[PDB]
Amino acid sequence: MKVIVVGCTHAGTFAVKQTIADHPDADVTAYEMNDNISFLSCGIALYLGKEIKNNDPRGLFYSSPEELSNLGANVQMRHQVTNVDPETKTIKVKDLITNEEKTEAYDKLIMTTGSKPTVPPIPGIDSSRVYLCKNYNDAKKLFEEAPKAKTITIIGSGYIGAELAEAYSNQNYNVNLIDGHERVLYKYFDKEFTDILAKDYEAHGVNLVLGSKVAAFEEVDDEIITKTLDGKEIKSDIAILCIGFRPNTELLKGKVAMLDNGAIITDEYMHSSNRDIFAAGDSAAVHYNPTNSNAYIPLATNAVRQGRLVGLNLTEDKVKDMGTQSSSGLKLYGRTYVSTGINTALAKANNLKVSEVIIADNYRPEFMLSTDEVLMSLVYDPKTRVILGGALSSMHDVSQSANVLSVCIQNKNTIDDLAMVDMLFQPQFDRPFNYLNILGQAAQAQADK
Amino acid sequence: MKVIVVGCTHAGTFAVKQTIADHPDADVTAYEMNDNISFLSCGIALYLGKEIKNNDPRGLFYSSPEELSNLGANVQMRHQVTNVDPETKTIKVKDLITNEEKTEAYDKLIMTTGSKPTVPPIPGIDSSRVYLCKNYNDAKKLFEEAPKAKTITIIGSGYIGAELAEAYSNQNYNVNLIDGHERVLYKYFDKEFTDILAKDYEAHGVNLVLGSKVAAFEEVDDEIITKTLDGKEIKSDIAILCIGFRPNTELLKGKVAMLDNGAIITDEYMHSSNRDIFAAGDSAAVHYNPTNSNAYIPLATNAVRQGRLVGLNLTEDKVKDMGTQSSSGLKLYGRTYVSTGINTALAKANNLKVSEVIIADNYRPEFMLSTDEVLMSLVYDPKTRVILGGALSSMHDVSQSANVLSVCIQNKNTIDDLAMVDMLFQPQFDRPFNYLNILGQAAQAQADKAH
Ligand SMILES: Cc1cc2nc3c(=O)[nH]c(=O)nc-3n(C[C@H](O)[C@H](O)[C@H](O)COP(=O)(O)OP(=O)(O)OC[C@H]3O[C@@H](n4cnc5c(N)ncnc54)[C@H](O)[C@@H]3O)c2cc1C
Ligand SMILES: Cc1cc2nc3c(=O)[nH]c(=O)nc-3n(C[C@H](O)[C@H](O)[C@H](O)COP(=O)(O)OP(=O)(O)OC[C@H]3O[C@@H](n4cnc5c(N)ncnc54)[C@H](O)[C@@H]3O)c2cc1C
Ligand SMILES: Nc1ncnc2c1ncn2[C@@H]1O[C@H](COP(=O)(O)OP(=O)(O)O)[C@@H](O)[C@H]1O
Ligand SMILES: Nc1ncnc2c1ncn2[C@@H]1O[C@H](COP(=O)(O)OP(=O)(O)O)[C@@H](O)[C@H]1O
Repeated sequence: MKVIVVGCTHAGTFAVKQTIADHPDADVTAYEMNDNISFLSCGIALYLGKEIKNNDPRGLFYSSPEELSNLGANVQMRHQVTNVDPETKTIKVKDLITNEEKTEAYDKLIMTTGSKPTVPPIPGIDSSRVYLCKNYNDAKKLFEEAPKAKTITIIGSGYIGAELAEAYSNQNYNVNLIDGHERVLYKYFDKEFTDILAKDYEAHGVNLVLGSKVAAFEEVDDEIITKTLDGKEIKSDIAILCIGFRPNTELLKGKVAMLDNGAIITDEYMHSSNRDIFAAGDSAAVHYNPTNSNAYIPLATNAVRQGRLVGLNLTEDKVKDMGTQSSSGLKLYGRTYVSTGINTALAKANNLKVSEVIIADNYRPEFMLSTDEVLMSLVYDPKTRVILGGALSSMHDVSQSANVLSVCIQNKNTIDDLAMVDMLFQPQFDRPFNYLNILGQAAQAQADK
Repeated sequence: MKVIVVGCTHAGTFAVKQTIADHPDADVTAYEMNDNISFLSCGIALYLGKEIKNNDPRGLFYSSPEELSNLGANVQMRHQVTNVDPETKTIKVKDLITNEEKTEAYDKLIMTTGSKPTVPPIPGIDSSRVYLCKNYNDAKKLFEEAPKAKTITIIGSGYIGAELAEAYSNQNYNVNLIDGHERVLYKYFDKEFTDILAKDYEAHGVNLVLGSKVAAFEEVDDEIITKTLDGKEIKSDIAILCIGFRPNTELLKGKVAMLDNGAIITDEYMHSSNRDIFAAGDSAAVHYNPTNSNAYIPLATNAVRQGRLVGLNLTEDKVKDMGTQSSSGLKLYGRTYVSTGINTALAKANNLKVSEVIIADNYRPEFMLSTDEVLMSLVYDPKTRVILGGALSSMHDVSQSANVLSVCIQNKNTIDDLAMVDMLFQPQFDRPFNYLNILGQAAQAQADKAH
């Protein structure tokens, strides 16, 4: 059977490998419009920060055309799919070097076209001093342009802009970080967490320009100035846009069911509204467990799992999607910040009524020769007491705790469950009750009044 | 109503505090045979290893007679409960300073009498150069007296013995570690984990004397010679016995339902077979989730949980025990070793049929400036694919991953759930799939091939 995979980074690479693994009757073709596949975008900030082995971006690839071709896939780089017609099971594809366009049939189509960076329709985006940050070629451009810059402006303080700002400030660039929200990582963490980060930014010489969106760029002399709606004008050698992503799904607009942003809605086996077209990764919606609904959560975690499920379910509905909790994290200036599920910002934006407790405790006993404060939040349903989300931050790497809370959320466990569930004690690791147990107990006490 | 707590370390302290917080009409008396309460025995190896603040063991106490008295408890230290008579609801109590005995009534009795050290009738075990290691007074004695020794022998390589060998090996004593098993931590971790620990012991000068039990001790001059069955004679200045514990439960032998070893069987609200006598901690059996049955898992985690449940359930059946998974861990020479649930050694002892996979992966990508291998095992039920246990070890602190597996066991999650459940990705922490996901995927691959 003929299987065509459109796009080959995280989701497409996994879909190809799992398909070939489980269906030796599959003749697979991958179309990718870039001149590369299988590049780890999630390593870009460490690469630009000069914090990967030998500063060598070859180590950020987890596959290659030769590897996939030896599995037996027909890998066609610099090829752009320009049409999909679900009713006839055909696509049109353009060779980008020769401009030659061909229509071809498929038995199954896998839409792993991901997302593109959001580029706001404002003056100056065409400047050679404005940089995107999504893919290998973007990364290479930034890494090569670094020696010619001493001042960088980063627009957008989501996960990517937060990491870049840290990465450039640790190399003694002058850094400006600009966002329309009044806090960094506004949608991602409570104020008690982002206040800590802001303090660290200012201690490392980062100029935080918060509360007004960028309205324009203007290239003048060997610099660009970034201009906010409220009148500020910020000069740098270069500027980097980090204001999010949108599903790359124009090919299927009006043809399969989608969220308002274009994310392809799928059943539990990764089929779109058309049975022979699968979607996975940043092209697709996820089943979000905390609100039992479809959501857009463009993370590599979802790309690899969705890609895997496409391969598993290619011919048969064999393995249901477990859904996801938006588990994510970062480490900035040595401090870990992790979260899973819902937070109070996202609850307010969606008119959900939730409860939350915020507590701080040393992760292990004070009699130890060292310990560190862990700041913790737990978000739960006031009526069912089911856990809906949580977040932790410490100088100690508490990241694996977000995975504990993710499993709680997956099983719809309550604050009462978390309060008492067995967790190991040894003073090198924790107090007799683990800090997650203590968090649950604090939520219980709040709920009981 | 009159509440009597017998024994006051982990379980008894939690029981007293929770009881008083939830039951203003409880009139609590606490009897403790020792001259101290509320000491953290789980801190002794760090104290003895000079790895706590100011090497001050007062920092290991989580309560005090003054604190419990201010809450309204009548704290009676150096008092031993010598009899419990359910038929009259009375106990007998000896004052250990004066030898006087008095009888009193109870409405509720809370048996938090814990465990006592196993001491077999091995000849010479009585010697003044043989030390126990259970409580504050044992620890204080070792802290005072070990510096006089050049060579320390540790008998028993379970959790305590292993910790003590590490602690003393880092202060440049000669250390012998003796055990009847062929591997350190035999009961607790697979060989793949314990081979690593053994070489670390050896590289820090610890002499491992494995495979033969101690048969006799002999005191000669100012030394003690420990003699194994196989003919080895191990000379040292002192010996420390770390060969386990048993329930301290003679007061109720023949009076309430127990396991063969004396552990008091309770219902989900911590009642013994006698409605007005509760049990919590090392005196009690746990509800062990992996086998869905009663077991003896003497850990602080169970003591604090069971003590809390006694206080919550003192007058009304309010909160059910969720049971436990035997989650435990050590950090030895900077390496984390953690476990939850069943292991293959334990299954093989109880005739349980399980499957297990063991894999090793770097915890985070190889392009990072550094990463560390994490060695991992997962035990699961071949018929239901349900997770029954797991273990991890790494130079990176992967301890909280054992708690992820604990929560999976709690919920009877399968290897297939573990393979795909959402866990975060950032290259500072892990690969796109977390090492635990990778573990579940390995278990899936094994289970699928074997049919
Ligand atoms: C800088 C950065 C840091 C990130 N950090 C993290 C992190 O730490 N953890 C985490 O979990 N996630 C992180 N993310 C998100 C994560 O990288 C994405 O969710 C993931 O890359 C999505 O993978 P994908 O395969 O769905 O899509 P994409 O990576 O978007 O790849 C889609 C591919 O499809 C190709 N394509 C598109 N249209 C066509 C067409 N018409 N014809 C042919 N080919 C086409 C594109 O060229 C591209 O190669 C980060 C993202 C970025 C940009
Ligand atoms: C050295 C060591 C290290 C350990 N490490 C860990 C670890 O890292 N993590 C973990 O989870 N667990 C660990 N444990 C186990 C943990 O300490 C025990 O599970 C816990 O102490 C048991 O608490 P308890 O209150 O049940 O009993 P116990 O601490 O044994 O206390 C019972 C009390 O009852 C008193 N008593 C007994 N009989 C009478 C009587 N008749 N009258 C009056 N008083 C009486 C005793 O004097 C004692 O004070 C360790 C144990 C030791 C000894
Ligand atoms: N025009 C703009 N000027 C400044 N900030 C903007 C602008 N447009 C969007 N943003 C900000 O960019 C961020 C969007 O990034 P986000 O998608 O949430 O994270 P990430 O890009 O790392 O996935 C938000 O904090 C938002 O306020
Ligand atoms: N006579 C003996 N000689 C040497 N080792 C012994 C002897 N008796 C018991 N042991 C060992 O003592 C160890 C006790 O450890 P265990 O009870 O399982 O953990 P813990 O440190 O909590 O006490 C066991 O490995 C057992 O082999």
